[PDB]
Amino acid sequence: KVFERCELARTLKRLGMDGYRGISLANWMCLAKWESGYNTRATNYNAGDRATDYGIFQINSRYWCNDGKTPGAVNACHLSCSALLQDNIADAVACAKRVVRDPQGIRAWVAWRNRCQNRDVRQYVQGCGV
Repeated sequence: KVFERCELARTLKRLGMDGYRGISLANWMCLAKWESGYNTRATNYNAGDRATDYGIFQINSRYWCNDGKTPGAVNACHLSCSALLQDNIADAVACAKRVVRDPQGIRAWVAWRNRCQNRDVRQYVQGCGV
């Protein structure tokens, strides 16, 4: 499913993402935007290392979910990567919360550093009523 901006904002808010581990809703919106464009079925295989990024948050199959074909994969979220491809993002959000519970936090995603860090990310939640 490809979420409309405000629809996603309200959904994430309801799932307890706003201010989770100090991460504001607008940063999460900036992350999903640049990682997948609010698309839940987005997948990206990295031929150089054999791991694939799944879903709206492009969560990695090496550390977070298990797809069975990634070498030395730890399944920290204890989920099948398939779960991060559903239209219902409840599992993707619970896994994303797991990821940021690590010391790096939201910095775990390079795209966040490139396009969200130190920027005016207000635009991502404007007019959504969250």
